[PDB]
Amino acid sequence: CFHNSMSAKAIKVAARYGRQSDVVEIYQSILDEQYHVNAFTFPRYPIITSSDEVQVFNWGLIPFWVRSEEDATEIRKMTLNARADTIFEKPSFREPIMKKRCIVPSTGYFEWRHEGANKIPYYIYVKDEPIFSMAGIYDRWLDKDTGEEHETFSIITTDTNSLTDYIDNTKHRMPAILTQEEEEKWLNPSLSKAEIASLLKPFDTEKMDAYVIRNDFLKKSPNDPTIVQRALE
Repeated sequence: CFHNSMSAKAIKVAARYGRQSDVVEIYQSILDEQYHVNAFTFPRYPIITSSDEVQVFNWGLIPFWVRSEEDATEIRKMTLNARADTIFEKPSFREPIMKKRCIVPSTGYFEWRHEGANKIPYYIYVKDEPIFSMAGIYDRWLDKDTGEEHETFSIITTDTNSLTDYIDNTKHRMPAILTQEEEEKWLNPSLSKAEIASLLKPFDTEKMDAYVIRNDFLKKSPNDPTIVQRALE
């Protein structure tokens, strides 16, 4: 949800979706092997769109209608995720889900289970799917006062399943994961409201897995492979 993982090379992400790597290759130094992608830094990230070229957008959706950059700063913090159940209604997301859907690639993500004052970190991934796809939306915003054009995205969330419900026992949210067979369909401009909604559901718990990692992962450089090392036993 707010802590993602992208342990693969950028060009490998392009290959995984059968798309061109020209753009992602340019920014490989900042995109390659990011074992921990912190949403709160509003980072650049590989994004799959209907385009033949993998795109690079910033995490934290800034709606096209925002009038001031000062406001864009605050709104950005509230749009790192987008709830599936009201996505067709909210002003920040109602136009992008119909016109600007995208895939947010991932190699897994982090969540903490609470119990007492203890925060236990988990690494959650999809079985036998090195790189899986999370449903997302993006938007473009022109800063009136800066002239700067921004392209940003949000990850869509859904209700939990057996596994994610035990791990995320305080918010009960999990990203909307798309199966491989729904990837290109999700990106079809012809999808109707019902069809889009139908693709946003909790993933099959049996296809996922997770394990407890180390609390100190948060203190490591984003490209440190040991970020996913299991708890020191």
